[PDB]
Amino acid sequence: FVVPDITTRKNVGLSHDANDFTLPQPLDRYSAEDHATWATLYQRQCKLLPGRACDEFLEGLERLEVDADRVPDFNKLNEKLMAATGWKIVAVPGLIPDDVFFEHLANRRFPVTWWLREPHQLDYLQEPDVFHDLFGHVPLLINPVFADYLEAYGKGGVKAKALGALPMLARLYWYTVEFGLINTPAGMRIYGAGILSSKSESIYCLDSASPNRVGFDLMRIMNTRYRIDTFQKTYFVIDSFKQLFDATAPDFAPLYLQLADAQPWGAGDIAPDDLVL
Ligand SMILES: N[C@@H](Cc1ccccc1)C(=O)O
Ligand SMILES: [Co+2]
Ligand SMILES: [Co+2]
Repeated sequence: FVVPDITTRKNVGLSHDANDFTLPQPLDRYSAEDHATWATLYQRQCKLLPGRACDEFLEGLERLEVDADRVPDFNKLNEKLMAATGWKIVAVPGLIPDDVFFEHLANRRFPVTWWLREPHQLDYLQEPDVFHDLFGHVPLLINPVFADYLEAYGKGGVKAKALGALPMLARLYWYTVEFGLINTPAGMRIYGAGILSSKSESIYCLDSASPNRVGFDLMRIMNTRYRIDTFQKTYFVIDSFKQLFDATAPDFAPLYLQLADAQPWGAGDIAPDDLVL
């Protein structure tokens, strides 16, 4: 009744560092099928995302020379990424402990799951994979304000861990880095990686009247649950990456303590103070 999960299967014969969870990218393990899956996913998103993704995202794909036709060589991408904002990507086996993830970000390393979904999982994979982590997350690292936000978020891990507040930080990450929307004069656009790599959440999040699109509010967000197994019911909207960086700059310690005994909002709740857009 129990079978090895995709993370376990993909990593057989491989190792990882016991402290930081990294390994050299195993290039020999990508089959022709992997490159074809990558090319299909990349083509699909590049057709769907113009006028949906924020323009910075599309520019990042191009400036970083993210390969269209094969899984990218992480070292090669790093040459461009390092020159831009002093970040690099590191390969990891899949999901890693929160404190290790934060320590990477604090040091301007972005952890990327090395392996790719199988063609049968083309439409959707639950686990992060190299398409979601690299295509979805990495292009916005060219934006210096976004990159500074990620670094600051990483640095925030130490205080959060010490206060038992990692789930509150996780909610902020989920509702920004993973599933954030950004308002523009041309209309709302997408910056969250979990939407940018998705087959159809990119359509729903902008085109459907169903989800609630709520103005960013730090306390609301850190008090809001999310689910990992369907489309989001609430998206939070920033006005700029600068607004995001500034709103998250103050001391979170009093915010964590006030939220500690609070009843969190459900993934589909509208709070009394929400700016609903
Ligand atoms: N300002 C937060 C750190 C942080 C920065 C950016 C994003 C998330 C958290 C703190 O006091 O710990
Ligand atoms: Co292990
Ligand atoms: Co992600």
